[PDB]
Amino acid sequence: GREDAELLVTVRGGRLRGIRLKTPGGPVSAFLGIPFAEPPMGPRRFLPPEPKQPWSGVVDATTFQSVCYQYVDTLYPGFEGTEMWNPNRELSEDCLYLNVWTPYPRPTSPTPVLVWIYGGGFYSGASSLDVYDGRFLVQAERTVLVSMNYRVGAFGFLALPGSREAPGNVGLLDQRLALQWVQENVAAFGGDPTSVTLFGESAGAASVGMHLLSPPSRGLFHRAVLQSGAPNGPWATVGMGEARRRATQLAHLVGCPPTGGNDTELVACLRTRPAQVLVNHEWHVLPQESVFRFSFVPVVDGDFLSDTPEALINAGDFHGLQVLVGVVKDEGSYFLVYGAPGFSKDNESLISRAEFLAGVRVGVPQVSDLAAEAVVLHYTDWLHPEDPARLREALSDVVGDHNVVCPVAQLAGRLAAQGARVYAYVFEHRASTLSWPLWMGVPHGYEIEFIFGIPLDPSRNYTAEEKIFAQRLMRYWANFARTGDPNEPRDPKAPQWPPYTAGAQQYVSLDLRPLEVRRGLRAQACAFWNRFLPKLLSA
Amino acid sequence: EDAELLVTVRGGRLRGIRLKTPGGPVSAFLGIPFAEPPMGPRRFLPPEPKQPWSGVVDATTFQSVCYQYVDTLYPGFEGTEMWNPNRELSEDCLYLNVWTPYPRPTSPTPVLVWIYGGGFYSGASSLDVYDGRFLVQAERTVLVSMNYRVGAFGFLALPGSREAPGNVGLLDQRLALQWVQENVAAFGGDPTSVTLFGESAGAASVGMHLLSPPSRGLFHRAVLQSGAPNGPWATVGMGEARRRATQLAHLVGCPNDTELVACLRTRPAQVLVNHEWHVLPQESVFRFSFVPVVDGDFLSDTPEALINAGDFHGLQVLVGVVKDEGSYFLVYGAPGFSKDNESLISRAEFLAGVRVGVPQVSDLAAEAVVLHYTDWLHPEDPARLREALSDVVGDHNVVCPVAQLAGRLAAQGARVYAYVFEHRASTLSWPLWMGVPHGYEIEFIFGIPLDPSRNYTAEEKIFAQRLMRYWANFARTGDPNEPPKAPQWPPYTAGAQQYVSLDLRPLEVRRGLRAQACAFWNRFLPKLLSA
Ligand SMILES: *[C@@H]1O[C@H](CO[C@@H]2O[C@@H](C)[C@@H](O)[C@@H](O)[C@@H]2O)[C@@H](O[C@@H]2O[C@H](CO)[C@@H](O)[C@H](O)[C@H]2NC(C)=O)[C@H](O)[C@H]1NC(C)=O
Ligand SMILES: *[C@@H]1O[C@H](CO[C@@H]2O[C@@H](C)[C@@H](O)[C@@H](O)[C@@H]2O)[C@@H](O[C@@H]2O[C@H](CO)[C@@H](O)[C@H](O)[C@H]2NC(C)=O)[C@H](O)[C@H]1NC(C)=O
Ligand SMILES: NC(=O)c1cc[n+](COC[n+]2ccccc2/C=N/O)cc1
Ligand SMILES: NC(=O)c1cc[n+](COC[n+]2ccccc2/C=N/O)cc1
Ligand SMILES: *[C@@H]1O[C@H](CO)[C@@H](O)[C@H](O)[C@H]1NC(C)=O
Ligand SMILES: *[P@](C)(=O)O[C@H](C)C(C)(C)C
Ligand SMILES: *[P@](C)(=O)O[C@H](C)C(C)(C)C
Repeated sequence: GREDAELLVTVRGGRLRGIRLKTPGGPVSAFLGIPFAEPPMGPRRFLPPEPKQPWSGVVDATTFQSVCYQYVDTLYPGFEGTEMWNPNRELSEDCLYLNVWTPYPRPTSPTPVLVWIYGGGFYSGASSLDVYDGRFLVQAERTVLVSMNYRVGAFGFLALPGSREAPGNVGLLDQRLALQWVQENVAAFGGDPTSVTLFGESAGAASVGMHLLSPPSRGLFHRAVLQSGAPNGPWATVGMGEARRRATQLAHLVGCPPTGGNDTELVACLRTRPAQVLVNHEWHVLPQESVFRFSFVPVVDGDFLSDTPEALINAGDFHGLQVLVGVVKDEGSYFLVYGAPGFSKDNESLISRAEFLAGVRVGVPQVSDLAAEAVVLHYTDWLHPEDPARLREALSDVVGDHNVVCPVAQLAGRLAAQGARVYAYVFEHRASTLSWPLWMGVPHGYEIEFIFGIPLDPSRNYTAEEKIFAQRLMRYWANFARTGDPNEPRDPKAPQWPPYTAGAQQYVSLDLRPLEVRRGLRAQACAFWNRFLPKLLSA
Repeated sequence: EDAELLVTVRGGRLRGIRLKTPGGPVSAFLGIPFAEPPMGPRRFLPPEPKQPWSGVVDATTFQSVCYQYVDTLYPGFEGTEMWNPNRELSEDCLYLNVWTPYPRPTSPTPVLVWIYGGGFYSGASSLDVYDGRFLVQAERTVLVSMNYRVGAFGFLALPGSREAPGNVGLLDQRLALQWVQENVAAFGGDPTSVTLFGESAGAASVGMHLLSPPSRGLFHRAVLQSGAPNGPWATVGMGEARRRATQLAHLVGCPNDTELVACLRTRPAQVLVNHEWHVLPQESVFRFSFVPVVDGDFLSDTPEALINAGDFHGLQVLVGVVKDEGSYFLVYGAPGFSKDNESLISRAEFLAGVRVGVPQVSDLAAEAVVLHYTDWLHPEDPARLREALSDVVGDHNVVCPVAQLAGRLAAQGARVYAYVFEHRASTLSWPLWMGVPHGYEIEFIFGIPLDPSRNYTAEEKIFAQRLMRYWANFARTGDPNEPPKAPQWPPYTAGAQQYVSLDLRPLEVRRGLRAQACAFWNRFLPKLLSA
């Protein structure tokens, strides 16, 4: 024969050829590596994305395109638990491509669209990672799934505020441009541009929240899912002057200029540097040795973010909005092996009291001694001030509460109070295949594989109940995408997932057991982080 | 004539009185003068030793109560009147009391010295609840208690002035302790075995004698009940003492320290009492206008500083608290509280209550209190707020200062025994929501339940006897414990933090005197106020 028409689609820019993916449940059509911007190369480094200019002929969207230039983790080389996050395509600045999965055959009526935004501290990540494989969600729940690559590290987020040549936030604009692409083009794949649900994890979740808070993005989607991240986390944004300080120190460390001066001259010198040279020096600009702190991140400069995310969260009217938010059970453990004294994946990490107090300064960097003392007060058990196992769990809680749990809780409660229907979860199942040690519990990032249905992959060795569990979670996420309500339409018997409200603060546990409702996302701890500590930092 | 009731002490001769108890008689010598009356020109001055007398002093009845405010919040209510003066008020009040077995012991008997509480503004040794006859009969100790000057009369200070140097009420206690050293042997008491015990301001007083070298050679062991000398209420700085004494003068029509004290000395005692409470810098509970002053003399440094620097090897102390130290105080100022309803307060009242119960701190410090004591799963529940604010007041003022004293003394060489008193008296007239309130272990320590004319249960009498035995064991040996079989009371240490609960059940050993809450008060909040 000839050509597969289901695999042929015309978008505003030109024609595309896709590929038919086998899944355990049947075929899916995948359009992988669709260009959506001009390559941000050479003179276009650090600049906002330019829309992809139209093309003649057929573009093959048949495999994932390159990973945006980024650091590659070397802490445990060859270890599955870290390698799963590392680039699985070649690094290149030529990386602004998105992916579309759709049912085979293409839907007749408009189908709601899930749009994935990966995390990775804004310095890493890619849409090609095996655990963001969209084929299982699309087959199981008959949605359209979109994911995009966006620039990370200095390439996405180096900012010399006020400058035209490095305005900052261009990685967020990469995401915005892809969302505009979804609006203009998703119907051609059978998706509904009036039913678009963003969802992302860690920095992706923070990205999702920033699109909520930036009006030009807010009009591009209808619902949001924020997994283990929030735009108000202490790591997710930086002020203008500290952004400038980091950009300036980065340039200085790579010989630009031959410090400060003309912004045009400085960025021009930065543009002559090999991408890898920039990546090799990114961590050097951090004010102190820390965990959960990233050099180049969204900048609060009045443009993309008119105010800080907390301010915008407090001031916002969120009627008409449904949001699904949540955390894993042990948000903090993963980060401790990257700098906290006494921690390793390869032993029990039974730290001393002196190591705990040292880790508090690593986990809560750039706060006053008084503030550090307030942290030690809350997280020490004063009947057991020096018990190693309790100190290990307490430091894990410090990092997790500070960076994920309490930012998410503050977002959830404010949105609920101000007119949004919110649903909250804690993900509590520890995968049978997890390669991290037992003391880390359910670490940051390890709900994703279940949301995407990865246990359905024959090549993998999950249990049959984990496959049931994944199917349950895919159904929740897609129910929320379709209706703004994760609850399965007309099915009593099966326990209900209640909305999260600022008063009752109800959420559900996600594990192999049926839904269990509980109260308070670490309420006592998050009162310290969200109500008291900010007052101390003022005074 | 009963020769057992005739005693000669250094200043002359005394006639006592035989008292009855359900266990037999006791000899009592009540109203023994130990100082010259601190009247007229001697007001605000250190006490002077009583000059010798001829004849026989009548020592058969309690002497006058030192001038003091009389509580009026619930007139005629038993729970308040039991602390009010039960003899006439007079500045001529420096008398002490000796209770002794009958017949008087003929070999040296260990001595307990009782120092009453009352916020340094009130109290008397004549109160029914301090009646020494049951302890002396049951445990065969000599018991001494003294009256000391309270309020402005005892503690008004213009620091550096000699007309009103301050702390003279503490000097009243010291003089009585000197009197015990010189004269207790004439009653069968052993001056080499003197145990001080006291409650609230009396416990703070005990601790202060621990920390003042001239008092320290006058006793051997110490018992601190529901009080400590490092309590935020127990001492006052020089500048604030001078401000308070200066505002009292103005409030009573008086204008140089000499001319100021002179004018104060012309005023009827009741006039000073009437304005006493108005020199406090803000509306509060558990704060008292005229208290011991830190001025380098009696206390060479703050009690906190003195506690941290001290070598306490060879010291044994018994310390403890009641289950609900804060509840009693909430009806004297906390919005929404009353003994006559459930005191189910609002979140708003709770927050207002925090500034009453933790007065004179920054808003940030108050915020920190509100954070620690809010249940953020139930931020507005009235019952929890009532209990939380009682915890705030009780932890801040009693529990955590006592916990701090205990841990520092233990880690610096002392042998410490700690208790929580958890029995609610079947006769208690305060409401159920107050639990076991401040002060209501005393009647059990003094064996009042043994009084047949009172309405205690059979087990309550046995309980009182256990308590009297612990206390007198501690006085005799530095150790409240008895031969084994019975559950043992272990020493409190900074690490293990062990204490026993005292109730109708056998001793139960537990860990931590509100260690989580007391870390806040003892470790974090000082750092906050520094910044
Ligand atoms: C647990 O491991 C940490 C991390 O050390 C690494 O992993 C270990 C399994 C072992 O192979 C070490 O050699 C590795 O370097 C241990 O803390 C380190 O200790 C070494 C030497 O004592 C020191 O040079 C490092 O700086 C330490 N790392 C820190 C402080 O982050 C820790 O002692 C181990 N705990 C045990 C064995 O109980
Ligand atoms: C519980 O009582 C307090 C105390 O109020 C007094 O005692 C009561 C038993 C009753 O006799 C009241 O009339 C007395 O005023 C109540 O708090 C008072 O509330 C009134 C308003 O009615 C207010 O004007 C007073 O200022 C309040 N006093 C204080 C000290 O805050 C409280 O409302 C009662 N709780 C109830 C009724 O649930
Ligand atoms: N040399 C650098 O630019 C650099 C960049 C990022 N990090 C972050 O460290 C790794 N890490 C730290 C914490 C959690 C995950 C990971 C894995 N990233 O691939 C270190 C150095
Ligand atoms: N001399 C006075 O004017 C005066 C007024 C009030 N008080 C204290 O009475 C309140 N009170 C009485 C008994 C027990 C506790 C309390 C509260 N303390 O903060 C003492 C003196
Ligand atoms: C930087 O230098 C370029 C090169 O001539 C010039 O055009 C530009 O105006 C300069 N910018 C500033 C802010 O001085
Ligand atoms: P978040 C800090 O953006 O990223 C975590 C580490 C990851 C699992 C890589 C997405
Ligand atoms: P404390 C503050 O001295 O309390 C006294 C002893 C009482 C009258 C019992 C409240």
